[PDB]
Amino acid sequence: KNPKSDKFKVKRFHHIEFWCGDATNVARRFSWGLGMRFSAKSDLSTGNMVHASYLLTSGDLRFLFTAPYSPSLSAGEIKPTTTASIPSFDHGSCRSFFSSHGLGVRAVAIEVEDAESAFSISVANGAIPSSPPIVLNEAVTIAEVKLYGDVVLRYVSYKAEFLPGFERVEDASSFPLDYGIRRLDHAVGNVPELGPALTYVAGFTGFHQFAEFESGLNSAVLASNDEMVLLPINEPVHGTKRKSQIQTYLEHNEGAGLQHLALMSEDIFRTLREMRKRSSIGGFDFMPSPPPTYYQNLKKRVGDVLSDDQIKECEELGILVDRDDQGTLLQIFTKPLGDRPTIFIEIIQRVGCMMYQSGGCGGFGKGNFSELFKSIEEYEK
Amino acid sequence: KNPKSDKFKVKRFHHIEFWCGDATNVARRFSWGLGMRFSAKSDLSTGNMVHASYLLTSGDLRFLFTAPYSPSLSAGEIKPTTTASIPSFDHGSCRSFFSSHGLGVRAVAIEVEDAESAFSISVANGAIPSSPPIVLNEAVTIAEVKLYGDVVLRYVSYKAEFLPGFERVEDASSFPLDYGIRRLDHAVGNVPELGPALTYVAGFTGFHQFAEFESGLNSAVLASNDEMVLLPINEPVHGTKRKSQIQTYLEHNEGAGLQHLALMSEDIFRTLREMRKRSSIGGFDFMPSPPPTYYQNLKKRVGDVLSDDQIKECEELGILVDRDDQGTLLQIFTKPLGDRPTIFIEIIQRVGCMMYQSGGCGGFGKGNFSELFKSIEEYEK
Ligand SMILES: CCCCCn1ccc2c(C(=O)Nc3nnnn3C)ccnc21
Ligand SMILES: CCCCCn1ccc2c(C(=O)Nc3nnnn3C)ccnc21
Ligand SMILES: [Co+2]
Ligand SMILES: [Co+2]
Repeated sequence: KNPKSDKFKVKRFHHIEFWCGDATNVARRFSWGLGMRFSAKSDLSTGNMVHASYLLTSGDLRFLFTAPYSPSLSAGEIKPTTTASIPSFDHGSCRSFFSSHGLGVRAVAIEVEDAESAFSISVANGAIPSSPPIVLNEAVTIAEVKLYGDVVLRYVSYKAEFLPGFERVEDASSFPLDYGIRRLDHAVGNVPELGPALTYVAGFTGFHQFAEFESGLNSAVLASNDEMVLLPINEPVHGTKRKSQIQTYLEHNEGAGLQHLALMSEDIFRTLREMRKRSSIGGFDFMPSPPPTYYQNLKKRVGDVLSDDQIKECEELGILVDRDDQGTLLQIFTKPLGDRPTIFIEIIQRVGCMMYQSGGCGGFGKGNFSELFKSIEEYEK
Repeated sequence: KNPKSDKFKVKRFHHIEFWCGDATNVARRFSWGLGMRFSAKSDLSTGNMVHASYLLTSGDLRFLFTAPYSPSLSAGEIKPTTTASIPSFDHGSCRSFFSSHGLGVRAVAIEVEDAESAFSISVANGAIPSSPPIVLNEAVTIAEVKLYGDVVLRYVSYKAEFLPGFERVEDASSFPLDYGIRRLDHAVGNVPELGPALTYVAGFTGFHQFAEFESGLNSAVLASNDEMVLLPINEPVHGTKRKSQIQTYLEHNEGAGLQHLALMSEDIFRTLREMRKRSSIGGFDFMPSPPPTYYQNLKKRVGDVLSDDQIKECEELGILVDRDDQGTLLQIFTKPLGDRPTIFIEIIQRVGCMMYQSGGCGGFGKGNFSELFKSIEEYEK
C-alpha cells in the first residue's frame, strides 16, 4: 500500500556531498575506484575563497567532495559578499563534522519542484532547519533541514549546470571513466533509535514506509510518492552474540550518520569486474565473498532468473542475490570507504517490476542475512 | 668546501609522514599516482585505537600517511598504556595541524646512529624539543625536534620492520606498483625569513651550507656530512612584478612548512610516462610544459650529455634540465598534491659525480629560473 502522502513534490536524488579534509585526494581516489568522471569544480580557480568542491558524475549519479580552505582567505567576506558557491557551507561546521565523524556524507540532496516551499512545509511539519532557502543567480534554490546526526536533507529546485559558480572542468583533466554505475538507488542512515528517527523524517516529508518482503539490527525504509527516493534507516539490536555492526558504526562515527550509499549499475558484472581490477591499485575493496555453498543454493532460489553462467559470474565476483515477490536483487558491499568502519558503498542491479522499473524492485537484501548464515554452516560441511 | 660539522652521526632520509584527515584515501591516491606499494600498517586491525597509519614504499622511499581516530576509542588510555604505534602522535596536534595547513608533511625523518643522543645534542644546541626520545619494544628509538612551522625533524635509530607495532599488510592488498622512484633526494621548507631559519637548523644539526653553482625567492641548502641529507629552505622576495610563489604558499599554508619533496628516479623518463598516463585517472598533474624553444636551447647546454632522442624524450614529457660544474639535473614538478597551492612533488634524476654518486650532483635547478624566462620570450618570437 502506497498512500502517496508526500507533503511536497519530490523528483529524484540529485547529489551526495562528502565533507572532506582534502577534497582533491578523496575525489581522485573515488573517481578511479568507481569510474566517475570529473565534471565540475568550484575552488580557488573559480573565485571561491571559502571551500574547494569537486563534482564526480557517472550517469545520473553525482558525488560532490568539499573541504574548507583557510578561513584567512575569506576573512574579509560576509555572507552578503561571500565567494562560496554553496552558501550553506561553514568552515566551523565542516571542520567540526570531519573531526567528529571523519570522512562521510554531509548532505543527501534531492531535487524538488520548489526548494523554498519544501523547506517551509518541512519546518512547519517538525523539520529542524539547517540552512534557509537561498536563490543562486536567480536560477537555483537550495535549502537544508536536519536528517539525522550531522547529515542534512538538501532540497534543490531549478527554475529551468550543476550549481551557479561551478565551472565545467577542462577536457584534458576530464577522463571519461565509466564502469556502468548510473544512479543512486538508496541512502541509508544509522541511528541509536529507529522509532523516533522514522517519526521525525516521515513527519516532515510525508514519506511512507516501503513494504518489505537476530542479525543485530532493525530497519525500515521511507519512500517518496513514486518510491524513487528511498531512505532506509537502521537501529542496533543490543545483547546479540556478535556485536551489532550498527552499534560499532555509532561508536566509531561518534553517533548517527549515513551508513551506506547504494549505487545502481546498468551492468553489475562489468561494474564489479572493473572495480575489482582496481581494488589494490587505488580503488575500493569488497567484503569477503560468500562460500561456494551460497552459490550452490542460488540455483533453487533464482534458477529461473539467472542462467548457470550468470550464476557462475556472480560467484566469480562475490555478488549476492535476493528476491522479492516482485523482483530480484543483485548486490555487493564494499569495505569502508575510509579510515573508520563507518560509511561503505553497495553496488546493486534490480531485475523485474517493469511497467520503466518501479522503485525498490526486489527489496534491499533482507533475505541475505538468513541465507548467508544458512551458507556459513552449510559450507562448514 | 665541506667542513663536515654534523654534531651527531646522520645516515639517510628514513621516511616522510603526512598528517591527513583520512589516511586511507590519501594513501590510495598516492600509491596509484606515484607507483608506491602498500607495505605496512598500524590501525584498528593491529590494535591501534589512536591513529591510522599506512606506509607506502618505492625503493628506499617511505611515505607514511596518518590520521586520528575519534579520541573516544582511546579515552581510557594514558601514555604509559597507549595503543599508538607512534608515541609522539597527539589527536589535538594532528587535528590542529590539518585544520591549519590542510594536507601536508608533519615529519621529515632521518635515520641516525642514536636518536637519544641526536635529540640531546640538538636541544643542547638550540633545537626546540617536540617529542622526547622513546624506545619502542627495546628495538627502535624515536625523537622529534621542531624544524620549521609545524614540521618536525624526526630522529630514528635502530639497535639492529618499519616500526614496532606496524604489521606487514596482506599480499593481496599489496600490489607491486613501481614507476622507478627510488629515494628521497631533498625536502624543501618555505619560511618567512631565511636567515633565522638557517641559523636555527644549522645551529642544532651542524649541517653545512651546500655550495650552489628576481624570481621571487632566496634559498640555501643545508647538508649533512656526506651531503646525502639535503634540506633546502626558501624565503619570499617582496615587491616583485609577479607575486612571490613563496608568499602565496605562506598565506595558503598559514605560515611556514614543507614546500616540496624531491624524489629521485632511476629512470625519470619511465617515471614521467607512467605518472602522466595516470594524471587524469586518479594520479598527479604536472606543471605546464616549457615552450619548444626551451628544448631547442637544450642542444647548446647539454648536447654533450643527452642525445637528440633523449632530448626529444625530455620534450615529450615536459622535463627540465639544468647543469652544475659537476653534473646534470633532470627535473619536473607536479601541481600541488592537494586542495591548497602549497605542497608539491619534484621528480629528479642526476647524472655525473661518480666516485656511488655524490649528493646534490647537478644542483637543484637554479639555472632553470633564468632559462625558462629566456625561453618564455624567445618563444613569443
Ligand atoms: C555479510 C555480507 C551480507 C550482509 C547481509 N546484508 C543484506 C543486506 C545488507 C545491508 C543493506 O543494504 N541494508 C539496507 N539497504 N537499504 N535498506 N536496508 C535495511 C547492509 C549490511 N549487510 C546486509
Ligand atoms: C616554472 C617551472 C620551473 C620553475 C623554476 N625552478 C627551478 C627549480 C625550482 C624549485 C626547486 O626545486 N627549488 C629547490 N630545490 N632544492 N633547493 N631549492 C631551492 C621549486 C620551484 N620552481 C623551480
Ligand atoms: Co542497501
Ligand atoms: Co628541488
